[PDB]
Amino acid sequence: MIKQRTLKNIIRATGVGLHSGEKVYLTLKPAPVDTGIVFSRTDLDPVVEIPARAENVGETTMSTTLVKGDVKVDTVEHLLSAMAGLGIDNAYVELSASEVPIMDGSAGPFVFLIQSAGLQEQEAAKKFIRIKREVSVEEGDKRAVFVPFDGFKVSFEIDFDHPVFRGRTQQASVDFSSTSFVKEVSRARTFGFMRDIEYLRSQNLALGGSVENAIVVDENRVLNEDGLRYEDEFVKHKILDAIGDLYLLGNSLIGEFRGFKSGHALNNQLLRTLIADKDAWEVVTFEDARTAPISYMRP
Ligand SMILES: C[C@@](O)(C(F)F)[C@H](NC(=O)c1ccc(C#CC#CC2CC2)cc1)C(=O)NO
Ligand SMILES: [Zn+2]
Repeated sequence: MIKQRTLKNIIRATGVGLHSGEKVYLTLKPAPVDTGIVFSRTDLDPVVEIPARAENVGETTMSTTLVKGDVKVDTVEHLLSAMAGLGIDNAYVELSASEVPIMDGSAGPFVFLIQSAGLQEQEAAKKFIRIKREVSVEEGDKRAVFVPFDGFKVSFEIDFDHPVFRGRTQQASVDFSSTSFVKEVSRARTFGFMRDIEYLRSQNLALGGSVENAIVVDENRVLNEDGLRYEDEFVKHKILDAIGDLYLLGNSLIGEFRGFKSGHALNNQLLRTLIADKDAWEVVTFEDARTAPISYMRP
């Protein structure tokens, strides 16, 4: 039996918002069975809770944002990617400000803090969304597609005409029957281009960004003096983002995702189209883990 998982102990962390530049205190807490991931703005009275679900996604221009009325929770995809890769079904995410801390720009710090606290399996079947039919959305030259697949794999292809990508292709495929999310995906940092940052800051965006929490690229080079963690770190973060955006479905996926220059906006459009086309998916459990198409590491 593949059981639901929550946190064994609370996780506490402080950081800065990538776009707001605000200092934020973060607390992850255990949650009962079938709670899902629920964000909670504890700086407000009364506290405002936003379930990390596709129906609550607001603006998506920079990062994935959850909204409830006039209240927002910004930049959720990196923490949600850590949630998905670790198999965490239920948790409360308390924040003292509107944006999740960026940490080092990747999901690595979140993954380490969670695994240091430990996970707790719960006495209930883990629910999966199994893709039954192909579902694709396009807009312009961008495309995102779900494909039936007995497992979970993610492929992505970006097409930048930038010298930092000169040499090789900008494509990567990850199949978690062999790829380690922790070792090969979680540490890929977000990236920004120096030409955009001065404009972004003019619009009160990317205010917390620096070489401490992002790969900074000029017209030719990565400016971080210590370089990259992966040779293909850029596309690996696109895969990291997709895994986090996909977890807004509320359950782990049994299927294949393929992204072609897709972003947070098209990712959410794919989820909304999938959810609406109930012929294309179903909820499944596995009463015997030994016959499941996926497996999780020990809690
Ligand atoms: C990677 C992706 O482009 C992805 F969408 F492709 C997207 N990155 C961003 O938005 C983004 C990342 C970093 C900065 C920055 C800074 C700085 C600085 C100091 C030196 C002046 C700005 C924007 C993402 O990860 N969204 O979730
Ligand atoms: Zn990102």
